[PDB]
Amino acid sequence: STGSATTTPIDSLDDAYITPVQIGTPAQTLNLDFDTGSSDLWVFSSETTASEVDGQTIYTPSKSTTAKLLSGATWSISYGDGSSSSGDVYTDTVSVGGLTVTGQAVESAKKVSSSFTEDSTIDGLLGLAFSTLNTVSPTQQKTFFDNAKASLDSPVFTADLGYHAPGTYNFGFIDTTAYTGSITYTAVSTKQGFWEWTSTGYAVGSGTFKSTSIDGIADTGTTLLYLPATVVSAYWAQVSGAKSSSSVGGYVFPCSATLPSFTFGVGSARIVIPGDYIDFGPISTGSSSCFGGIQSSAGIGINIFGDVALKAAFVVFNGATTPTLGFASK
Ligand SMILES: Cc1cc(C)c(/C=N/NC(=O)[C@@H](N)Cc2c[nH]c3ccccc23)c(C)c1
Repeated sequence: STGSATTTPIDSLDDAYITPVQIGTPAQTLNLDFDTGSSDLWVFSSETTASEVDGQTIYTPSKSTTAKLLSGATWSISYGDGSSSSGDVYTDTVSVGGLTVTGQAVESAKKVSSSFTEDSTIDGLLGLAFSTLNTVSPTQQKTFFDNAKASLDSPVFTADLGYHAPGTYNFGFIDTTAYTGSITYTAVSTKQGFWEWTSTGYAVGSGTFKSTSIDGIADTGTTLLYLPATVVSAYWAQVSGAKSSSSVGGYVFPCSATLPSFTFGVGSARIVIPGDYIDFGPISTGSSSCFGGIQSSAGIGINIFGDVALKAAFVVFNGATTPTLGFASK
């Protein structure tokens, strides 16, 4: 089997991408944020604290003839940004782009943090990291991909995120028309439950490439590119007037700037992020200070190749017995 679904930016800055997912019978379509940095499929629901719902579409398990309470199961997730959500668990039929999993754990939110409440366009998250991170207790549950994997034509999914445009998540096949040149594959460590890999270095604009190992995670659920402070300082030093602002919470730059590109290494290959991808616009409405799309990972504890990096590539998440990651230009 295979599945193919379009993923759409939630706003004009590509702050996140949402993908329609069918849950239950008859189908209830919710727009979920596919998150390769976590392993829970959780949704706004008829159980979510009313004051914490602000415009989201909700899953109502009582209206689904295939929903079953997973008795005694609860879940609770704390994301590294400080966001959180928790609740109880149903199993139900879940389909993405024509690919159907029966008996998928659907984690129904009773509580969500304010960040989720404020994101009216995000109806929940669909985790695509390794199932070892799933938070369901006392019986850990499998991700949608892990449940689908044996049935898929090939045990893979791909992320093809657009810059200021829709893109595609495919399951079970590699669309050879979706990228240019060849796909370069690189090793993955699953020791922390993430799609963790090591970039071979970086360049800023037309500058020379610096060969240096940068360990980090491929995370479709994170907006920006978070890298070591040394690398990030080298990037912003090429933008007149750029500075790190503790009051704003990262690097800002004059909105009048033309940003340089940023290149990252994948083995001997190179992925170029155009300068425009690194512009996140005014820090507040009408400001001439703009927020940067490359930020320091210092204090996060891990480097994060978020959407700013991933949207510059066609990315293969290879879930074979020994997982690997592939990157191609597009
Ligand atoms: C200090 C710091 C700052 C950020 C932005 C992150 C990213 N975290 N990103 C994630 O955890 C995502 N994989 C999922 C996620 C967290 N909060 C969200 C809000 C909306 C949509 C997705 C997420 C971290 C780990 C630490």
